[PDB]
Amino acid sequence: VDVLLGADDGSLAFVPSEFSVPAGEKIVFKNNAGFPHNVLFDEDAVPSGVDVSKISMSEEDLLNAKGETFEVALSDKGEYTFYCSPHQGAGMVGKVIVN
Ligand SMILES: [Cu+2]
Repeated sequence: VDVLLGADDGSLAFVPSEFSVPAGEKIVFKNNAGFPHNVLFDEDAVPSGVDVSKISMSEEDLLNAKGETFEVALSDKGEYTFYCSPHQGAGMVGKVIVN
């Protein structure tokens, strides 16, 4: 399933902000507008047993063009918070429920 980075109107949002997927489904984050963006998972807001390092971009890796993607597939059930490193403090945060 596709998650946009930036809304069409320039808002600093993941689109959608909240959604659910079955365990293992691919999640494709797709750069849209309002650059730069990236995608990390918060070590303090993922299921016990999850290693964020292997599902997170480097903070130093920034997406600056429309249509670039970052794909992950989450094996473990429960709630994950993802965020954009440059825009963390502007509210560009989202939640995925893996079921
Ligand atoms: Cu961003």
